[PDB]
Amino acid sequence: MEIAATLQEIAKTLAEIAITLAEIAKTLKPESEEAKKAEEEAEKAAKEVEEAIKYAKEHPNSLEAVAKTLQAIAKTLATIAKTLAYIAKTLKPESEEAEKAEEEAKKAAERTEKAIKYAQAHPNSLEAVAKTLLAIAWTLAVIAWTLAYIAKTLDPESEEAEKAKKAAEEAKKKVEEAEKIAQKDPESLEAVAKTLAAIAATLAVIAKTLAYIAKTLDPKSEEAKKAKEKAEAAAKKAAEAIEKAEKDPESLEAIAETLKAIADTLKVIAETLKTIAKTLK
Repeated sequence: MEIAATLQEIAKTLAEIAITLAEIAKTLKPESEEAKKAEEEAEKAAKEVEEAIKYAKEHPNSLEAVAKTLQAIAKTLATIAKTLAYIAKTLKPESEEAEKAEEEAKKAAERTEKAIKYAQAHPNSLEAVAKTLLAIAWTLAVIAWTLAYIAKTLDPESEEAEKAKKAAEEAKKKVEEAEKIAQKDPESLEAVAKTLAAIAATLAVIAKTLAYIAKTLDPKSEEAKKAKEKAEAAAKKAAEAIEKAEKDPESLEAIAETLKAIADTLKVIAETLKTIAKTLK
């Protein structure tokens, strides 16, 4: 269908997400240098997203356009994970899980830095695409784990908090299986489809966890209540695409449908995050 165009939409939504998350950090800690750095890095990521989108529009349907957009997506997710771990550290400064989130986000950024290095040395290679996609998947797994920790911190007595933790662990297992498949044959579409499937499953967990957080932060907000059904519909859409991707892992149609589900889930996440950003003000 429209692989390259859908990646441009994914990159744009992630840039908006990074900016909103930096606004939340500044709302929680107005005088902190970390929230200042979060805003500066989110702006830098948005600039690289803009540059990649303009480059791809001029080189339609090319491996280079795909690689450059995936690199912007990976860098944007790296700063999201770092800023989110800082937020988790703000809620419970002396908690060991907060220190673990910061360490996990740092390691995800190093993996992202190494994948981009390889991709820049092999811009005409599918191995570069699969490597960058795996860095994206691992960073999303860190985000999902950190977000489930935040959810548990707001209401440790809640069954939904443990459901988010278990869901994040299952998405991590999907990333681990994708990394195994890609390592065995990184120049096949199988590696791309299975890694995209893990990404879609992880974003589905994130969207449902984020909708729970919005509702917990503002039980009387009608916008926050609506995020549950919206995240569930996006999660069902991802589940459909994942089933196609594991049925025909070398299908271009399966790859396209999975990218569409990723883009749609990110739109729900971005909307939900905006509701949270207003709640905290």
